[PDB]
Amino acid sequence: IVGGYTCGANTVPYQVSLNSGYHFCGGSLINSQWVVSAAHCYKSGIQVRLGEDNINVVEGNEQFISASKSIVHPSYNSNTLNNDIMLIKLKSAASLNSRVASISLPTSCASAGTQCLISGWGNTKSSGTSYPDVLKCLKAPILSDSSCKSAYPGQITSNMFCAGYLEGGKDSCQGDSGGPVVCSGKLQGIVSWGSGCAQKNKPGVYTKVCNYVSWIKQTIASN
Ligand SMILES: *[O-]C1=C(C2=[C][C]=[C][C]=[C]2)[C]=[C][C]=C1C1=NC2=[C]C(C([N])=[N+])=C(Cl)[C]=C2[N]1
Ligand SMILES: [Ca+2]
Ligand SMILES: [Cl-]
Repeated sequence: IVGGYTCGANTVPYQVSLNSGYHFCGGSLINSQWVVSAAHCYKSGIQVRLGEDNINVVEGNEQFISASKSIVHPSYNSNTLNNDIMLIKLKSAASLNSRVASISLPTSCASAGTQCLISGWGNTKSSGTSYPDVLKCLKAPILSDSSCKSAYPGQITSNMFCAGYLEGGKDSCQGDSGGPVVCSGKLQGIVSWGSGCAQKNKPGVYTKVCNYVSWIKQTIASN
């Protein structure tokens, strides 16, 4: 997260770190046994780390659980990143409490101007790499479809939306991918891609979760 602030330990109880010996992507807990992340964060040997704040120190509240299976969306297109969503089932259910809680799936899509909270352990520099130890937060609004398409002509599908600041300076970045964009307490986006980080007129693009609720529910119900 570039230009964001320290969330404060466990104030984002649904945030998870996907770990394969280092933190590589974020995710969101949606029930005690499933996490939603982005398709391009897929890999084998994933350990989901819940209740984290400093990812380099065991401070207490952490729950480390192995993924039993990862389900990348069947129509995921690695070239366009269209349908960039993945569900991860945990080997055992997580013990939920105040520090580890799930976030709700939306019932409707959000409108432009909605203010949302984006978090993660991704890079904090737009020019260079500086990864933080604790979780960072950023409040950012959803942009209009016209501004998003004007910024990324030909690359935005109906399963994507832009959120951010066109002036640059504040944005999500590498390491944040797969994590949550929460608006009014509902998970509305998944950090997916963008041109650089915090560059002027190049906001972040997020997977539009409202378009996948039936798919998430049907898939969870059959697995
Ligand atoms: O997410 C990544 C990755 C990556 C993806 C999956 C596993 C390991 C690494 C590599 C390089 C860049 C990114 C990335 N940059 C970036 C920028 C923005 C942005 N400008 N807002 C967003 Cl939303 C998402 C990502 N991911
Ligand atoms: Ca820790
Ligand atoms: Cl277009």
